[PDB]
Amino acid sequence: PMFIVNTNVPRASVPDGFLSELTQQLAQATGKPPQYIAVHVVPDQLMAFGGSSEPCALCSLHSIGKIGGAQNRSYSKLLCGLLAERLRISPDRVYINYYDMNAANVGWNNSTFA
Amino acid sequence: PMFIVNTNVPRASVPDGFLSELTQQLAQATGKPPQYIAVHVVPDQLMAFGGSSEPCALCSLHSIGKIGGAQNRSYSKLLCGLLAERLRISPDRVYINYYDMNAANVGWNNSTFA
Amino acid sequence: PMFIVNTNVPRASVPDGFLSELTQQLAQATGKPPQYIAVHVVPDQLMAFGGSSEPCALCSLHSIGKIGGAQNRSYSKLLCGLLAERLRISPDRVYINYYDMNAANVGWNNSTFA
Ligand SMILES: *C(=S)NCc1ccccc1
Ligand SMILES: *C(=S)NCc1ccccc1
Ligand SMILES: *C(=S)NCc1ccccc1
Repeated sequence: PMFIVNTNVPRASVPDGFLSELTQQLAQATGKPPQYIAVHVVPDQLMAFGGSSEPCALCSLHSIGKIGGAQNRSYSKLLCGLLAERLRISPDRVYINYYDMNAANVGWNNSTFA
Repeated sequence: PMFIVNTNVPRASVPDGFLSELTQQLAQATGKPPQYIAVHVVPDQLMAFGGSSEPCALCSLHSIGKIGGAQNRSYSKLLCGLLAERLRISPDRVYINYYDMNAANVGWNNSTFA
Repeated sequence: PMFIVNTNVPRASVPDGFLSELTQQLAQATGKPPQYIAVHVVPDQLMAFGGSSEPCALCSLHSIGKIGGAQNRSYSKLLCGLLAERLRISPDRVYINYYDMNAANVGWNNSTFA
């Protein structure tokens, strides 16, 4: 999996270790070794949620398979919890777009995963 | 809907009430309460359109349903309009990727909209 | 084609002419008129790949058709080579998401491409 967070929360409010924690928690959650996992956090965004400039986050999680009803509910609990715990972002001000990618549509190391 | 703008237009060139106007114009456009509308503007971007570095925008609109031929035509007229007027980007230098998301693939509030 | 690269490489390490080279090279590789090609580079990102903060990149390539098995392998080799040459990013620290967009779902010039 690769996971991207865009948030209006200031860089300084992103606690040390947060990328490793994302990397670790997603490894566990998806069942994939941590060497495959990309994580990307973008603070200080100019964004709004429901007209409010209170803290929020717009996210995406890409995965080849392992995408579905129950699984995505389980990810959302997990990631929202992390965003609430570490960045003080309320889960009802979080969106996470989930993408089930086909292996041939994901590039890596001069090729694709197909 | 959620709507993201990425652009090479300077930050000080984005009007103060732009997020709200995006929020409000989209809520009217899509019939969705504003409370659900997320907006996101990313200025000062290193980007080029047609080999050119004059102002441009790369955008996306994610929505659960409410995506398709006429609606997307209408959204583009609406959104290009706003980018034309407020950010003074020409419409033939704007891309807008539309995404019809399944409710099960959008995380919010420790679950999904499924 | 529109191509976006996010990377933890510092802005000063992005060489002069890189966007033009990407436009040019994407134009060559897709045969598509360069006037419609969009490129977008985002340096200094806070990101990790395999748990590591060594140079990496997360990218996307949107296109209306001309997305497929061999083509994507060809794009990956082209694009990873550029990122290796120009930004000194190892190709095994690069993800590229490929998207075959429907024309009805791509907004441009107050309309869509349908
Ligand atoms: C986890 S192993 N992610 C690999 C991946 C999947 C989909 C898109 C990009 C990267
Ligand atoms: C408008 S009600 N957008 C809600 C939404 C749709 C798709 C993805 C994130 C959020
Ligand atoms: C290359 S000609 N890209 C045009 C395009 C396709 C899909 C989405 C945005 C732009």
